[PDB]
Amino acid sequence: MRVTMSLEALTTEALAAIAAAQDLVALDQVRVQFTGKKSQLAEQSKALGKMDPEE
Repeated sequence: MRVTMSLEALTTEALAAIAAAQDLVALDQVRVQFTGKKSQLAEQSKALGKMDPEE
């Protein structure tokens, strides 16, 4: 998934994907598509630092 337009809904989806990962290799798979590797946190961090002096 990727289309979750809510920060709180992103966390509970991330925490549920972490608790479901039953392998160490699958744990990095949860982390890759949820952190910096063009995930939803990376796109939100790039948009928040594009046109937001006070925002």
